[PDB]
Amino acid sequence: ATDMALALNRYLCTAVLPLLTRCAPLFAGTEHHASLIDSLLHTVYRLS
Repeated sequence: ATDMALALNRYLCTAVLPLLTRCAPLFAGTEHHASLIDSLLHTVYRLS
């Protein structure tokens, strides 16, 4: 309920997620940071 959380969500969904959607094809090979990309997916699904 904090407006800090609201502003953070606004920033993420305005800048970061569109940026990662436009740079999605570069996500082809991540076998060397598989743990990192798994953490990304887990955090994104938690936000969802």
